Amino acid sequence: LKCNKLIPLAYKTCPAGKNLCYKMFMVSNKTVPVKRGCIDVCPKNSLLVKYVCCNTDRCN
Repeated sequence: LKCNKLIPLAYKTCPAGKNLCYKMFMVSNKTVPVKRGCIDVCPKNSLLVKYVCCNTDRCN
């Protein structure tokens, strides 16, 4: 699993145990992401913070 970082020009290879790419958004997914990386489990959507996860190289 390669995941895109904040500028998706760049990517990192996920460490063992983390098989999701995520995008993190403030308030809305209709905005612009504020963080991009690897995670093990998509976090639940909070009232100010939102995530969309996928499981494919650079899908994020």
